[PDB]
Amino acid sequence: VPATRILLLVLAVIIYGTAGFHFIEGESWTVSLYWTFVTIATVGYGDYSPSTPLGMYFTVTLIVLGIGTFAVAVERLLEFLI
Amino acid sequence: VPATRILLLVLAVIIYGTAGFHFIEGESWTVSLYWTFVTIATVGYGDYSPSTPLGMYFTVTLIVLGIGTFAVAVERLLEFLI
Amino acid sequence: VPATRILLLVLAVIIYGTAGFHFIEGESWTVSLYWTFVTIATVGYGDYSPSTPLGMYFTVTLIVLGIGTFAVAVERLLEFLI
Amino acid sequence: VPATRILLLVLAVIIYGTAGFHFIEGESWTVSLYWTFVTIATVGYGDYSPSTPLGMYFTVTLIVLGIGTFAVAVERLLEFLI
Ligand SMILES: [K+]
Ligand SMILES: [K+]
Ligand SMILES: [K+]
Ligand SMILES: [K+]
Ligand SMILES: [K+]
Repeated sequence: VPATRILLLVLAVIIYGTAGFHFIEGESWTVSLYWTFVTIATVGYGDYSPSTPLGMYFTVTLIVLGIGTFAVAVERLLEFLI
Repeated sequence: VPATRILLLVLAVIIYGTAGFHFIEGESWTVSLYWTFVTIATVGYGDYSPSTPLGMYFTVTLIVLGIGTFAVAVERLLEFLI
Repeated sequence: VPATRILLLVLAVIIYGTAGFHFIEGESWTVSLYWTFVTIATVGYGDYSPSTPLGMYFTVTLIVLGIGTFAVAVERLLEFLI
Repeated sequence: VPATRILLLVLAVIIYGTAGFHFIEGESWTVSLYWTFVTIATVGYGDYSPSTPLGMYFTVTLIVLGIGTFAVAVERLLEFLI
């Protein structure tokens, strides 16, 4: 896949994760964006995490859709910076 | 390996992790499924984790059997969605 | 890329992460260095994490710039030790 | 590298991580073994983590030496089980 397409795909993931955490778990937009990156990068500090059943299901969907997308995007970003 | 076989393998991992956490650590089925994905994806928030010696041993077995299986499944899922 | 260049790149990442956490979140130099490795390796214990909006933004930048760099450096280190 | 050699290398990593956490941070042998796997797999729940400067330095060394070794071992284990 072209690198710019990979960019759009991870941006879509980030929008999905951020809006979902904000509306389901009720955290601020900024916290939700931070949490989304921390989650799809697999860092997972746990300072924020879902505490409702819907949030838990949503987080599983973000894990399945986002970890692989993020991994490819960072590998591509490596090529253009190195 | 065919992608559908990889699917069955990660599903078996998920059943194993979920039933094990539920019965050993006594968390609900839903929490246990959430914890299983959080663990095999290596996100590891730590909002849930084993607090008994048997749970710790079991979690090591899930880590060894499940992280690699999950990694392959997400890579394959990437091919069919992209 | 030559392995020594990869070394310099991860060292630059480590300096960036350490100085940034120290000045933005006000933790000690030693804690900040520890946190930087824990973050770019994706271990993410969460014993330390940013609690300010600027720290959260900075941590996202470190995640994007550092996880891929660290992954390549450990793979290269594997070749020279094995 | 032959798969059996990779096995010995990760076993050496596990001994190093376990004995080090036990003696530096004073946790039990069993907790220390659990923590070692949780760390080199990059799960990093944070239910256990070093709280002394020496423990933090040691944990960085385990992160650098162990994450790559564990990754190769799980990939090899995947071949013999699948
Ligand atoms: K991780
Ligand atoms: K954590
Ligand atoms: K983690
Ligand atoms: K974590
Ligand atoms: K990889």
